[PDB]
Formats: sequence, structure tokens, C-alpha cells
Amino acid sequence: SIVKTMIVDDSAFMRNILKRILSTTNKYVVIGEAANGADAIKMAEELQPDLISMDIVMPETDGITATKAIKEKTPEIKIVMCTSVDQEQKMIDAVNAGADGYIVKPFQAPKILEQFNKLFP
Ligand SMILES: [Mg+2]
Repeated sequence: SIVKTMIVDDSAFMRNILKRILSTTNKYVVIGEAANGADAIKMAEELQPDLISMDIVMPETDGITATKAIKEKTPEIKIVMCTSVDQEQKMIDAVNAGADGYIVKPFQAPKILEQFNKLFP
């Protein structure tokens, strides 16, 4: 019924935008956030969330490499990329890192829900 979401993005305004988008839904409860891949890896282990919204270019560590590490420890958590980069290769790298979804910025509110709802019917 409820899916514990965790938002990670180097842009703090971006984190707020998605956090507000998930507020109208009953289902997506935001449980934490991070601005870099390394903090995301530590928060993912501690928190043990059902869903991650991940940004690819971040200052501390790449978001794709963070995705691989997170899935290595816990495969069950579903990780969705949400990024300004839409290169075909990049998507290839993301799915090879264990990603379950790809969101291309710029987007609208409805797309975030319909993509998230694909993995959580
Ligand atoms: Mg970024």
C-alpha cells in the first residue's frame, strides 16, 4: 500500500519538486534524501527504502556507480534514474548497473507518477 521513497539529487530545489509531487499521492512516503552518490549509498543501507529517485551527475560520486553499489548490497530495492542526461549509452550504463527506470529531465508532474507506478502497481 505504501512505498518508502528516497530522493537523491545534487540540486536541492529538484529534491523539493519531486517531494512535493509525491505529496498528493497516498502511496509515496519520502523517508530521506541525499545530494550525492556516496551519501545515497550510506542512507540506502541504513534506511532500507523501497524506491530511489537517482540523479546521474552529482559531485561526490556518480549516481550510476552509486546505483550499482546499492543493488549489490540489496537487489530488491528498485532504483529509478532521474537525470538531465539522456544519452543512449548512459541509459545502457544505468540498466547494466541495475536500474529499473529512467526519467529524463525536463519532465512534468504526471510522468514521475506513471513511471514510479510501473514498478509499484
Ligand atoms: Mg546533478
